[PDB]
Amino acid sequence: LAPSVVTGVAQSSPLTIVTNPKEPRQPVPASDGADYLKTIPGFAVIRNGGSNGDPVLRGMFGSRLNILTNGGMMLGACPNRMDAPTSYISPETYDKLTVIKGPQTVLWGPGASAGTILFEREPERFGELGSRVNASLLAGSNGRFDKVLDAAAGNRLGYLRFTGNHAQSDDYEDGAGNTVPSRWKKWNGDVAVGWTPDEDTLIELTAGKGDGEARYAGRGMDGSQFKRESLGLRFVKSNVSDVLEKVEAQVYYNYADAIMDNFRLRTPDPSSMMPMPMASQVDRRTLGGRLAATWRWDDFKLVTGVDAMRNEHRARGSKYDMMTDYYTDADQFPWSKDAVFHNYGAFGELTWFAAERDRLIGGLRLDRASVKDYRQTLKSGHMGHAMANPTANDTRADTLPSGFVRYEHDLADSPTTLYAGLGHAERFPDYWELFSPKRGPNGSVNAFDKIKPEKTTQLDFGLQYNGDKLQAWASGYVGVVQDFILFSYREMMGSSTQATNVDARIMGGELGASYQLTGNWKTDASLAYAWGKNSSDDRALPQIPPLEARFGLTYEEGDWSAGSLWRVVAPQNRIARDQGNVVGKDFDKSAGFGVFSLNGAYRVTRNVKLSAGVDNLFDKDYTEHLNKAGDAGFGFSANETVPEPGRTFWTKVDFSF
Ligand SMILES: [Cu+2]
Repeated sequence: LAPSVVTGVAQSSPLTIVTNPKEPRQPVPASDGADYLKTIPGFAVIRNGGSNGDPVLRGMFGSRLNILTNGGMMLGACPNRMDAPTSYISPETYDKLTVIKGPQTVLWGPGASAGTILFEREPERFGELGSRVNASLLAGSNGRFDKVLDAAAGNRLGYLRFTGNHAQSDDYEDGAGNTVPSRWKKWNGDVAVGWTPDEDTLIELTAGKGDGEARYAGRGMDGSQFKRESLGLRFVKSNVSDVLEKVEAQVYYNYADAIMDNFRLRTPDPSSMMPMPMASQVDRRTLGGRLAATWRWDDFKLVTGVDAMRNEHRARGSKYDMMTDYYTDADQFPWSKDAVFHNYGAFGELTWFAAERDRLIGGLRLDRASVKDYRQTLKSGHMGHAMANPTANDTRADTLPSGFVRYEHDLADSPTTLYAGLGHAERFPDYWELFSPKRGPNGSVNAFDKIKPEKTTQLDFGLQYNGDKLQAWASGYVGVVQDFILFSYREMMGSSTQATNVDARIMGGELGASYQLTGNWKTDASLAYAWGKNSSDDRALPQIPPLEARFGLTYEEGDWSAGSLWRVVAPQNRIARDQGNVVGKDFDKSAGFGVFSLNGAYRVTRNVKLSAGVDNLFDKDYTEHLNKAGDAGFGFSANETVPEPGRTFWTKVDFSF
């Protein structure tokens, strides 16, 4: 019951991880959902700068992970992804983080070929009048301050709750003492009044605001705003009937409003392109909903339901007077909408509790996806001159069925669990894969017209051991991807992208173990590996993270613990130069490295606990393979992968009344 700083999370269920995001973590994470995922084998991150990095599971990027917030989808607005759905997540304000790896549920949304990611606040629960409160201040290296506060009130009949937070940091320094252009600033706020007449009933109303900024070393333009709004409603009922157990119906509305410029967080680099002040305001509106009933009756259980979603994108950008010098910011011009996405689907997950020692799970879902191209001109003539968009007001759709079957079995003698499982998944294309690139497949009108859905057929096997003193888990995967969406780069003349559809093989795994040595000594270990190949070009896939290992040693006695952790990462030699995705590209083979860190935590009293840690003790100078290239407007020669941070100190008090 001693405290602890989190250095890793073992696999709880098969293919499932469940962590508490309110616990302190060793490589101390930004106010950002991608960072609270680094602590789970299988997860790399594209560094942009301070925060707001693009998550990556088993080498797969972007929408292939289905990243949810209270069951609802929080989508970004920028066409280059400086606001991935993680950028609007501050995980501290959430109670639970589940991750389902591989395409092994149909319950939570469409076309999660790579994996599923859940951020949940669990409903408040009282009994008599009451009031909880938790708070955490956090301070460390480089002007880093994080406040966070969660607070309830209510009784048997209802409740009210306010989570919020505020975080920020200044430009950090790398291992060679450079100042990396990468501050940030963030705040969130969320009310949640909930009504609970019988103990078999619940409604919940959720309003939220949020905003933030982020300097980006990797790009020629900074986030000076990622405003958010969010309203939503959740309805659930317990035991309608001897068979019908739950009825879950809910709605969400998530609006993302994101200004992005080159003058409010930096001076415009006159040297090359964009020597002009330029803003670009963009927004993204999301409405969607979900309805599911559950039926436990026999050695059997079944979740069937439908859901649907619609989202809308609009953009508008400054113009500069090249000759009189009268900048006119982008808000004085009309919101110019450009894309609309629709989805409707119906799903089912049937579970068979054969024996104690055998389970069977099989899920199916059918989806109907649609998108309309609302852009009338396209900025892509000569010097980007206005051209007639040959897909103006067009609209395509598709009905895309996914499914899976998983077989878990518990060995007779020892606490071991084996599991194999097959799954097939189809994903309609992204905003950024349809609209962002400047060229579609090789002989086409644009990308919207020709890019094809992505079909992934993946095999997921693995095992679990829950010993008295030894815990160990293994998850592996081998699978193939049809019409994998892929980006290609080439040198007003910046760099131009071509999205194509290629055929690709993939395979990898993760594995981990922890051993309880003495009652005070604990050692833990975790390994993570990914492999991917472009089958239709006899070449490796781009942007795959190289082999990675982490070794943990901790000591604890009743009231406190301390620990140290070892991260060693192999070099990536399989690259795909000038091929990547909408945020980034493979260019150069990466260098292995290792980085050591130290943590400790100390429980003062029932209500207050204390931890602190040191990050990258020996101040290693290193950069990670996935990280972007640096602007060269901050001093970045050629394709300089944006460096990691150096040695770093942080401390954090966790209050809990
Ligand atoms: Cu942007």
